Amino acid sequence: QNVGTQAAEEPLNLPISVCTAPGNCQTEADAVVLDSNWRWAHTTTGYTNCYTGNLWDTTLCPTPETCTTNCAIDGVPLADWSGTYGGSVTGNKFNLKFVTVGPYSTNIGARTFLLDSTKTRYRMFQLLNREFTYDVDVSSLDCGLNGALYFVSMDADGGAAKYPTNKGGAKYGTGYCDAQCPHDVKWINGLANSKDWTPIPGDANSGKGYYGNCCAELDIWEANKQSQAFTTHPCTPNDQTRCEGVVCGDNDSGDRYNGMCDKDGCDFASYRMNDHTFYGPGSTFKLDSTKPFTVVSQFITTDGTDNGDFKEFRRFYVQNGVRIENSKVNFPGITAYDSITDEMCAATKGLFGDLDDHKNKGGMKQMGEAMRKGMALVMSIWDDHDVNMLWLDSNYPPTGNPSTPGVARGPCPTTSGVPSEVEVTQANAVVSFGNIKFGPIGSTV
Repeated sequence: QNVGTQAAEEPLNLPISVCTAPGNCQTEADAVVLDSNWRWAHTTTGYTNCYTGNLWDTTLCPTPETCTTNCAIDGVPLADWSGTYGGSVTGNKFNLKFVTVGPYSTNIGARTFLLDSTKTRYRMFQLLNREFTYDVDVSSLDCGLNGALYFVSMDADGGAAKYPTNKGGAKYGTGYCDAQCPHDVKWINGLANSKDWTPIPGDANSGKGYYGNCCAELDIWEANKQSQAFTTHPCTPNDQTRCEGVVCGDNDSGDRYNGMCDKDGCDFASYRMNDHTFYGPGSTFKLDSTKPFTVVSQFITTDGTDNGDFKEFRRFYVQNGVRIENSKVNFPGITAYDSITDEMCAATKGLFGDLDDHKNKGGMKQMGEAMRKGMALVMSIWDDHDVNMLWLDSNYPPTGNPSTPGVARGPCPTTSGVPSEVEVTQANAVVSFGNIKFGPIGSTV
C-alpha cells in the first residue's frame, strides 16, 4: 500500500524491560502500532474510500494492481487511538477495548504489533533459550471473546524490502501473516488483496480475498476468564508466504491438513487436558481469572544454549506473589505432562484422535527455527465469526460428547460466542497486557 497524507501516524509508547537477572532489568522504549487492516483506505490524491464496510470500491479497484496504484492507507493519530480504536497505555500497561463506539462509526476488535525503539521496525524477539513474561487482566472477557498475545514470523519491516509497492512497512502495521493462512488480510505482498473479494456474512467490517498469508506462529496466550491455552504452530517454510489453492489449507475446501501450516497447532489448554479446577473466575480456582496475574513462558533448547533445537515450552504463573506451576495432563495411561514437547504432542493427539500435523511440519525443532530467526509480538482482542470461540472455551465439535477426551475445552455453553450477541453483551470488555519482561531463563520474576 501507498501511504496517505490525511493523518500523521503516531504509535502509542510502551516501555518493556529487558532483564539480566532476577530484579535487574533495563527499560526498552518501544511502541504499539495498529495493523493495516484497521486503517482507512482512500484515494491517493483525495478523500474517497477505496474500501467501505466490507467491500472494495469496484471502480477504483478493478484489479489489485490498479487498486494499489489508486489507493493509500492512512495514519492513526494519538486522539484516534482511544476515540476510534479503544487503545490506551498507562505506564507499562496496554489496554484494548473490544468495542469502541466512535464519533461516526463503531470499531470491533483490534490487532496491534510491538515496534522497536526507532518506531521504524517491529521489535523482533529471538526467543530460544529465553523467558518471556507479562501481566494480564482478562476478568472482563467472557465466553466468545479472546484477548490474545502471540508471536508470528512477520518480516521486521513489514515486507517493505521485498515488496516495492509497500510504502508503509512496519510503521503502518503492514505484513501480517499467521498459521491460519488468513484470506481476510487486506494487503499482502504490498498489494491490495481485492481479487475475488467476498464479504463475510454477518460481519459488516470484513471479507476474504483470493490470497492468504501464511507464517509460523507461537501462541503464548489465547484466553478469556473461562479458558486459556498456549500453542505452537510450525509451518514449512516458517517465513511469510502468500498462498493460494491447497497451500493455504483452507477450511472451506477440506484442506485444513493439506496446506503449508499446522492449523490446529500443538496446544496445552489446562481444561482440555482435563483439569477443570485450575483456571477460572473465582478465588477457589488455583489461578483466579477475576484478578490480574503474571504469565511466564520459558523456551528450553536441547543443549541449554541459543544454538540448540527448541525442545520444550514451559509455563508457570504468579498471582499476588504466589508462584503457581502449570496444570498437568490428566487421563488414564497418559503421562502427566505440564509443558509442550514433541512427545506430549504425539500422546495427547493420539488420545484425542487428532491428526499430528505439528509433527508433519517438523515439530518443536521447526517451530524453534522460527524463533531463532526472530518473531514479532502481536496483541489483539477479537470474537470469532467462523466457530464462535467454541474451540477455546466450550465443546468442539459442539455435538461431541464432552466425556470424550479432547472435546471439552471449557464450561461455556455451545450456544455461546455468536458475534452479534457478544458484540452487545460484552461491548465494554477490555484486555490489559503490561509490565512485559524478556531475558534469560530465571531472570524475569
